[PDB]
Amino acid sequence: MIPHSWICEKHILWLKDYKNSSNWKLFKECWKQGQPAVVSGVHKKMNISLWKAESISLDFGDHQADLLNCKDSIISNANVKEFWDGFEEVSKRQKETVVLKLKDWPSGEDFKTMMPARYEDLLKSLPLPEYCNPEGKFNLASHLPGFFVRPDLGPRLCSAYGVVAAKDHDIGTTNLHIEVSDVVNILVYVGIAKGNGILSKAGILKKFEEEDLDDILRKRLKDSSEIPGALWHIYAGKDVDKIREFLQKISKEQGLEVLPEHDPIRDQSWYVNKKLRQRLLEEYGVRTCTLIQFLGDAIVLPAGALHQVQNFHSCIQVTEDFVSPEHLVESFHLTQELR
Ligand SMILES: [Cl-]
Ligand SMILES: [Mn+2]
Repeated sequence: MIPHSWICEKHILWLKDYKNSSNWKLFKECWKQGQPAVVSGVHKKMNISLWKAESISLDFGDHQADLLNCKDSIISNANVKEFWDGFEEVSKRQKETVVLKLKDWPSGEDFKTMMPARYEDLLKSLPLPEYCNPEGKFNLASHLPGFFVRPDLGPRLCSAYGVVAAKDHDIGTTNLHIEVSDVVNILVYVGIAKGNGILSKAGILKKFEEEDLDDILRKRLKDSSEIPGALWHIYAGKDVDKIREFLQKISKEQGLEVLPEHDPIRDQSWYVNKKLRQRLLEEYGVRTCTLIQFLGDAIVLPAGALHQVQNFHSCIQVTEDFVSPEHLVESFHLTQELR
């Protein structure tokens, strides 16, 4: 047997054993319906020390990059060194402190070449390797001619503060967006921030518990060996048009001026907060799947799926693109629309 459960009223397959070599056989049956999957325990496969903030900060801290304020998506005056200093030290953050993100750094070929050991560890550790590994039999990514695949097909590193210190749970560390290709998202480090009156690890666990959760998720949360990092909301790709209309309607309501051809999904300008998700369900019938991503959880999303993320703790995520047959058509079309 293949240990598994379902989360979110059958939308998401939870594969419970990263070591089970037949995971793909069950995944295949759920993927073909456009269901996401999450594989827990991948950090146990990884060289987890390579992915700690202290290690990534030391190895790559001298390179300059833009830091984003997640509240308004305005590039910050902070440098990479100031970003990493504030990763777990709230007092070293600039002011109410800001939620910073170091996005896609490094990414694509630079990831493979500048972090070769981490890239090697990633390849070794990718779950569902039949799909997710470049040499997997169902992965078309390295076989397709160039124009079928996005130009930025690569691994990505994403590091960001949690929103808890700012006490602003209207902030997304990743705004609502659509996935142009199949993708696996792995939480490889969770950092507990300290200072300036921030909620503690335990106060933050209670914050997670106050969310509307599936019973299966509440159980994981009681488990002291699991470290919850980030709150995810995931939407079925079939709901993309309704969500876009909902956001355009909210935009008009708040008097938020827009261009005529205004596409809030493409803009990636929204974090759909609790009150808004409730209105989205009531007014358009669109259901939210809620996931808490724990350290070592790999979330696997098909092309066309939408999601947003809200780090509670400081988090480092590594994502990897792949191209399954199942969603190639959708992926190609979304890829072309990206022009
Ligand atoms: Cl490396
Ligand atoms: Mn994404």
